[PDB]
Amino acid sequence: HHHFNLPPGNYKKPTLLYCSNGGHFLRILPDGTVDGTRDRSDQHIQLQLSAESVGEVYIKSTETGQYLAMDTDGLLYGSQTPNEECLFLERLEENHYNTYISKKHAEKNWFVGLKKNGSVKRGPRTHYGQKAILFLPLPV
Repeated sequence: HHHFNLPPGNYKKPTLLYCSNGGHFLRILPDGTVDGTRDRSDQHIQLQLSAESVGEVYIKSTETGQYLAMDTDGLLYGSQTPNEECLFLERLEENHYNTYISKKHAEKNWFVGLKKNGSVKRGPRTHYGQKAILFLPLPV
């Protein structure tokens, strides 16, 4: 379904996920809402990735324990428990950035993405070529 160029990083430590599009860090709020913020001091932008299989990851909130997940209509939400909607295909893009494709909706190329105004971009609205889908992992 998709290429297998993988980013060089590892999951030994937590990370921030910075989106170059509008310059926002991906954030999972306590109530389950997902968006982005420019505030680097926010306690809900610290994430921990873990590999379930090579190239497949969970992305979780270190502050709340919630898992990033994409639902059946393509909206991101914070899940309390790991489910099929929480697995993402982590891949290199433009020889530099990390992208995250919904495993469950991989055939439709639904990505994790932030718009320029900081709101999450719905799965079917994302696609290869956009800046909304490009992330750079940064240290906490």
